[PDB]
Amino acid sequence: ADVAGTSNRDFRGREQRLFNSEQYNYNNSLNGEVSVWVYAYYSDGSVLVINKNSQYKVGISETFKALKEYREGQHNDSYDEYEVNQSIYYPNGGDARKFHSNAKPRAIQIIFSPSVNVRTIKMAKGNAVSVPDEYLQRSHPWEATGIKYRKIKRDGEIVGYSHYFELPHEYNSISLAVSGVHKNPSSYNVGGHNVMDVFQSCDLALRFCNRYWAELELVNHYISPNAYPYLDINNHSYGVALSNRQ
Amino acid sequence: ETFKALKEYREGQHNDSYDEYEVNQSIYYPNGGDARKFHSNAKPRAIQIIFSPSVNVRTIKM
Amino acid sequence: ADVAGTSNRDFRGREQRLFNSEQYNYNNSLNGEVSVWVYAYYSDGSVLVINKNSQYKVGISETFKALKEYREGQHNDSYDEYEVNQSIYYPNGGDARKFHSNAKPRAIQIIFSPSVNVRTIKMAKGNAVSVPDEYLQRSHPWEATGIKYRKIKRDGEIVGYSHYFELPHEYNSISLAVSGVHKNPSSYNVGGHNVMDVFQSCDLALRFCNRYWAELELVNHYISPNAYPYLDINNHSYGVALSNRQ
Amino acid sequence: ADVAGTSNRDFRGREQRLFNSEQYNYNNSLNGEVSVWVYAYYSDGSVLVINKNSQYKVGISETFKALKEYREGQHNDSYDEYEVNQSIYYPNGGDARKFHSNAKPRAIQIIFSPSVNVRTIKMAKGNAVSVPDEYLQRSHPWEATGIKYRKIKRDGEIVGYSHYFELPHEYNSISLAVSGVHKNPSSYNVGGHNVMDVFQSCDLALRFCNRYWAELELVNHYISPNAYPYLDINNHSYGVALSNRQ
Ligand SMILES: Nc1ncnc2c1ncn2[C@@H]1O[C@H](COP(=O)(O)OP(=O)(O)OP(=O)(O)O)[C@@H](O)[C@H]1O
Ligand SMILES: Nc1ncnc2c1ncn2[C@@H]1O[C@H](COP(=O)(O)OP(=O)(O)OP(=O)(O)O)[C@@H](O)[C@H]1O
Ligand SMILES: Nc1ncnc2c1ncn2[C@@H]1O[C@H](COP(=O)(O)OP(=O)(O)OP(=O)(O)O)[C@@H](O)[C@H]1O
Ligand SMILES: Nc1ccn([C@@H]2O[C@H](COP(=O)(O)OP(=O)(O)OP(=O)(O)O)[C@@H](O)[C@H]2O)c(=O)n1
Ligand SMILES: Nc1ccn([C@@H]2O[C@H](COP(=O)(O)OP(=O)(O)OP(=O)(O)O)[C@@H](O)[C@H]2O)c(=O)n1
Ligand SMILES: Nc1ccn([C@@H]2O[C@H](COP(=O)(O)OP(=O)(O)OP(=O)(O)O)[C@@H](O)[C@H]2O)c(=O)n1
Ligand SMILES: Nc1ccn([C@@H]2O[C@H](COP(=O)(O)OP(=O)(O)OP(=O)(O)O)[C@@H](O)[C@H]2O)c(=O)n1
Ligand SMILES: [Cl-]
Ligand SMILES: [Cl-]
Ligand SMILES: [Cl-]
Ligand SMILES: [Mg+2]
Ligand SMILES: [Mg+2]
Ligand SMILES: [Mg+2]
Ligand SMILES: [Mg+2]
Ligand SMILES: [Mg+2]
Ligand SMILES: [Mg+2]
Ligand SMILES: [Mg+2]
Ligand SMILES: [Mg+2]
Repeated sequence: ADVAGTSNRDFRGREQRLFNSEQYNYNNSLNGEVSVWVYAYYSDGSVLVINKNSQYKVGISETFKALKEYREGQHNDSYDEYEVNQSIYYPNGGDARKFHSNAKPRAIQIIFSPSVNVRTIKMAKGNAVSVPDEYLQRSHPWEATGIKYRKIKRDGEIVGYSHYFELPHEYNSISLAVSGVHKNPSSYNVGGHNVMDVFQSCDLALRFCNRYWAELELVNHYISPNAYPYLDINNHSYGVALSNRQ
Repeated sequence: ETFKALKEYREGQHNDSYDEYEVNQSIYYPNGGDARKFHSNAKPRAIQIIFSPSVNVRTIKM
Repeated sequence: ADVAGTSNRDFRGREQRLFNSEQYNYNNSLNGEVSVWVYAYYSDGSVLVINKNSQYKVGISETFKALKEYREGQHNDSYDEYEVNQSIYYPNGGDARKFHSNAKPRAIQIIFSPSVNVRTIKMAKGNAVSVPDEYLQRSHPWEATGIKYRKIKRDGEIVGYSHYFELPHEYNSISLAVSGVHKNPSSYNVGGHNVMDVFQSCDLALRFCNRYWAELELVNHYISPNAYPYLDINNHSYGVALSNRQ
Repeated sequence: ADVAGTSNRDFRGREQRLFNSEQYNYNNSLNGEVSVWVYAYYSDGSVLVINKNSQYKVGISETFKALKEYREGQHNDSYDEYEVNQSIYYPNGGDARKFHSNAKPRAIQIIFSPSVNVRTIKMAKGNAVSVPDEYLQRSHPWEATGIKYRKIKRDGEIVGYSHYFELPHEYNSISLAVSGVHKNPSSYNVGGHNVMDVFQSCDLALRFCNRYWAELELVNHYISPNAYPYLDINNHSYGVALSNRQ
């Protein structure tokens, strides 16, 4: 046979490049996943991740309470934290024994897979009682924030999209939903002849949630093993470039 | 359902709740937790999915 | 001196082979140990080991309750498990809040040292109230199960003997005793002139019991450090061949 | 065929009588069990049973502490009961918060199977520090109390033997061992050529222990299901007559 790495008959090399290219393009076909992650960062360095993976479109919706840190199998000041929530929902409405709950998120990062169409991203960032914009009567139910998403890049390929916002102020008390639609450059509407498949996709979407102890542990044990995209506090991008690559 | 939500939960009894968080860390990534057991007895041993006779079987997806 | 590994005057080599041969043969003399182990395997992957080491003869006897998993320093559903035992002892005799206790053994492995005579092995595998065969009136107090023991082998030498039985069914609820006699190819009865020494051996026998978390941990921290024989779930034999070996 | 119950060719009837006769006689052969039970009765009506079943000979030996009531999975005044034991072991040696522990047995019943030879029964009823008769120097290590055993009888057959003694006085604080030898009307000594089998029987003996809540529950769920002999507080005998019976 020909010698490796010297000719156009390195079929092991051609198959490796096609296997990676096929994964990148399959993910972008309408048979592929679109995924979203919400990372809620806590002052003790831990991070809650919520991920949803589904075909056609995907989203996550959480209450203010559900985004608060919860330490499985440890104490969580559970009664005082009910009194915190009462004061968050209406000023001076509770009798908590703390000024700031350390279970409140300090920041949110939203990440989408590179199979999303960024112009379809929508976010409902509500106040603590789940109203998008002060009163329901004047609220548009979402904002289209795609322009704010940064490209997470590795070896020049877009491996995902990130929108990150800090919640550093005492009044940064939110509920949150976010949604994106899978790329569809064709003129076949996936909600036309395929409408009931999109309805089944709402049932088939897989969810994951877990609290990791540190961004390092998230990087090492959650992002990297699964070939997910990420952007850490130091603005370093993580992910795997696949199109036309070995 | 998530992997966690399918695990056994005994309402009103002990559930090894802290050790079971450490189990989940090791399930999510090998050697990622510090649990005090090799196999959680809260893991399902089997799943049965049943549909009513009004389903069309050719539309089932998992 | 002669060069190592080239002549009949490698006395360091001859002494190493005699030191190993002397250990194998000492164990088989009447001055040597005979040992037995009962491994009770639990569904959480942990394993209770009971070992007895004694001269002349050796055995272990445990109740149904004593073979159930007990996690030192953790919760054990201790009250519900009393109600489980009542229902095991007589159908519908307890008020437990579970159908199957995960503290019941899923399997037993009995291992003897290679100094046992296999034709002397006896086992009393009782029901949960410690009756060998349904009712005491028709029970022979043991079965001689030596024919079932497999040879655990390493480098062609018998390093021990194994009888393994699963308890996979809900009705597999046992009490257990097992006994073997040390090899004695001579016509000197150890219970003749030496009878009171055999009585002292009943007091001198050393016992060990402990629950390990996994078969891996048993292999690494219990079987291997002590040069004990074992057979794991994959039918791999562990032990150290010594007769005529360096 | 002949009609049932009218001729000497009712072979189903002859086989039923032989099956029962064979059980009674097998139990009395040297291949059969000999069994002993110690029942310790508590003031709350519960009963601890300890049973041992073995070939050739059988016994039970317990400390004063081990005979005290223990409620699995409930509170047992465990610290105060250590202080009780100190005062039982030497007058005024503890600092308990009670005059009489309700965990002390109020009575003991010893029962042997009908395969025991009553003239071989021995009992060591010690004081609370495990001395048979005041000081070790003047103690014979047992008393042969066979003459005191009553025959438990059903349909005129001896189904077992009972010795019962109350412990109603505050000074009735005991340790206890008891032992009997299986019948052997032959001149073959089971400790002669068969000595090492008797040594293995010491390992093969099966033990059971459990606390039942009431004599009724003992009768219904422990004695009767297993065809064991018993004598209740009302002097009623329980057991199954088998010799020459259908
Ligand atoms: N020294 C170089 N000269 C020319 N091209 C390079 C060099 N190093 C890498 N490249 C190529 O340039 C393209 C961009 O890769 P690069 O590593 O700059 O992007 P990235 O990893 O997305 O961003 P960065 O490395 O800046 O965080 C890829 O095709 C890569 O193979
Ligand atoms: N390739 C070989 N040819 C001939 N003899 C060998 C070879 N490999 C090992 N032996 C010898 O064969 C005997 C059996 O050793 P072997 O390793 O087969 O037994 P084991 O470890 O009991 O069983 P196994 O290895 O099959 O689990 C020993 O004397 C060993 O030194
Ligand atoms: N009315 C009777 N007349 C003659 N023999 C009888 C009668 N009733 C029972 N028997 C027989 O008498 C023998 C003794 O049985 P019996 O029921 O008196 O003994 P038990 O049950 O040991 O004692 P008890 O019934 O007094 O507690 C048995 O052979 C039995 O079949
Ligand atoms: N505003 C607050 C906070 C706490 N407590 C009291 O202090 C006890 C413990 O507080 P809790 O907030 O429940 O914390 P932990 O028990 O430490 O944590 P968890 O309940 O999460 O296990 C409570 O039962 C409640 O009596 C209270 O009165 N008022
Ligand atoms: N890997 C594990 C498991 C348990 N524990 C400790 O042991 C205590 C009890 O364990 P937990 O798993 O919480 O079990 P339970 O309290 O018995 O059950 P639950 O919490 O479900 O009521 C915990 O508080 C924690 O201190 C631990 O350090 N590490
Ligand atoms: N059939 C059962 C099981 C448990 N419980 C009750 O629930 C409490 C806790 O159950 P237990 O079985 O003792 O379990 P743990 O306390 O979790 O474990 P351990 O006692 O082994 O520390 C008990 O005190 C008893 O009140 C009960 O009524 N009935
Ligand atoms: N002479 C006694 C008896 C009890 N106590 C104290 O009271 C507490 C409870 O008593 P204990 O005898 O341990 O009873 P329980 O806790 O009710 O039962 P258990 O320990 O059997 O669960 C103990 O921790 C010990 O502080 C004591 O000082 N002196
Ligand atoms: Cl497509
Ligand atoms: Cl010898
Ligand atoms: Cl016989
Ligand atoms: Mg806990
Ligand atoms: Mg609390
Ligand atoms: Mg780069
Ligand atoms: Mg080999
Ligand atoms: Mg002799
Ligand atoms: Mg308890
Ligand atoms: Mg206590
Ligand atoms: Mg009668």
